[PDB]
Amino acid sequence: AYLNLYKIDIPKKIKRLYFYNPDMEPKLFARNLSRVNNFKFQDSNDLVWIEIPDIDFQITPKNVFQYKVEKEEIIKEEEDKKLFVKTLYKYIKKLFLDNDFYFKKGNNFISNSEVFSLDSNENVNAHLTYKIKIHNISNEYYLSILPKFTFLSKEPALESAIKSGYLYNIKSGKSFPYISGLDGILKIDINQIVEVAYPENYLFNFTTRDAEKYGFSKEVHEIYKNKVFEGFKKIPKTLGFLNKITNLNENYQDGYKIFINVIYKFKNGESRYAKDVFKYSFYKNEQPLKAIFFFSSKKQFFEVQKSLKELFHNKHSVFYRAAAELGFSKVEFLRDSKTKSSAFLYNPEEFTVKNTEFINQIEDNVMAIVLLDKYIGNIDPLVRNFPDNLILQPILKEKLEDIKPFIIKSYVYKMGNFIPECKPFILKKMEDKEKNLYIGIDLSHDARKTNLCIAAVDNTGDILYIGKHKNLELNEKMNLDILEKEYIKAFEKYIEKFNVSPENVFILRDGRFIEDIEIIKNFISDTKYTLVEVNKNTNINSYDDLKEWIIKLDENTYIYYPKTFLNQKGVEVKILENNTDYTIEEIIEQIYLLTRVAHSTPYTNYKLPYPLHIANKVALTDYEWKLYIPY
RNA sequence: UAUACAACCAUU
Repeated sequence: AYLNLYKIDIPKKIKRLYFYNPDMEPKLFARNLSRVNNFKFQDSNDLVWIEIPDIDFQITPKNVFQYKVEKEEIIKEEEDKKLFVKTLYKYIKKLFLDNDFYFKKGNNFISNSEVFSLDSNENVNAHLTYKIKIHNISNEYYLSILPKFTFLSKEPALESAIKSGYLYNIKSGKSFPYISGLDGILKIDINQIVEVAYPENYLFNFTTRDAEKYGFSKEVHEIYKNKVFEGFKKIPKTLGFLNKITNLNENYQDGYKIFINVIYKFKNGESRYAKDVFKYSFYKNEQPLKAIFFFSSKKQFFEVQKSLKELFHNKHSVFYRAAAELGFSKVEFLRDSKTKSSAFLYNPEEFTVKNTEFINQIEDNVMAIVLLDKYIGNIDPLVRNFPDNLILQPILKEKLEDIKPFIIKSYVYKMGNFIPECKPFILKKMEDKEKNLYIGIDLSHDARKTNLCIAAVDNTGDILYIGKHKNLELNEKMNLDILEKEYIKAFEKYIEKFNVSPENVFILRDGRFIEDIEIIKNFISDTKYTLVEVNKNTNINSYDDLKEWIIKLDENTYIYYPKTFLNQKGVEVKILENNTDYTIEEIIEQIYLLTRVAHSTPYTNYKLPYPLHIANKVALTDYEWKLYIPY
């Protein structure tokens, strides 16, 4: 099996050269040197310097040697790994820019010779693109080269017949929302609006959704299907200038890829297909399904009354068969003795509900089937204002109008998922993993603020605890205090549920641990644990099919490619630390199984381990996540 | 929003 990894063959050392110019301020001297070399120079109070790989590097202009200073320094990769990686990244960027590639944020390099206008839309250019990342595998350095495509307007924004919602800047590589382009003045979003001085440096960037929106997604899909493999194969010639640091003809090639078999245990059978839950019923149910209805108006009710009758007045409809198949003891639509109805109104303008005696006295698990007239752009008010004793279960009016069985089946599955006394399934390989506490960590720093969210689950997918903190002051010491506090809370929840400490604690991190790792290491404890870095955005891929495969890079680094009906995307898993009695291989398998310990619906599966999936989702919104995460 | 899907993500 091929991987898009390429071995870097250069001296593992960085050279720092110095220059001095008396006629010019050091910052300006460094800026001009950076511009002409496509490589950033740094400045001091008097000296300007550059850190380069220990390779032949001809600086521009030629006569710059007249400013060269005697001072030189050599830093081994041993003494400073990050400096070597930073320097190599900047060196790769320079080579691409020197060959007239455009740079785009994320180390995406847009080719300007491998460009063709789309047959479907004359005003759109399809630029062959390569995204480049640096990997440290088995004490050696590698370079992942992912062929992809960038669709840009052929003409600058003001001179482009077609338009989009995002502008790509040719110089900076950053993208900004497109506010307006009228009367020769182009305005971008920075929430600051700014008129631009060179609007010619801005092109329209077309995403997968715009291509659908502007009617050329068919050609966009075709290009991606059997014209990206040519991108993998065009690497040696198109990227030949990279011969300086690697041999593009020596590809990365028995038992370093294992297929993980996930079997679901239902009540009356087992399967590899989550959708067989309707064949063999919830692993645990015997619970009543209780529900009431909320409509945005009397009119909306009458618009869907026929479907409402077909679904809920026929006690043998697909809705009732789904609930029976999933193992619900009964289906009950509660009715207010006053109004004698199970149907109520909500204000679609304010997303509010009038509190009543009947609604207020509702106890236990009761689903609120809330009919939405259309997809709501800001659903936070609906969640925020809804009565907290009801389980909010919104559904689009149009999907009740047409009644596709798999949708109604999925809807009933979600309801079961949101009843804590239910368990749709347990994983066959997770049945003996109750002793472990699986924790996901989403922590970002942006301003001078910090955003934190943690989520803990057990071997069955039950959510033990979720903690979230908004707008913390960016300070390593303060942030790690709160981290410890939330971690202790999740720990106590496990004990609270299992009356014993977890024997092992899995800490899965969204990205890499950049905090004081030793501080974390100590307070994580007398409990055995493992520290795991998860990268949902890994650049390592292949033209081969790796879906549902786990690939070993080195002793502590794996990549799994979860099942998906979209493009093949990888998830990197790195065991930073481990003092559990599990081997790395066993830990990696448990992390992969965590992607299946719960389902939103049986027809799709999660890509990230469930605790991390929760942590990302809860951190993303103030209230919307309550629609997806049963907590 | 039954799922899913959302722009990028070491110069001015």
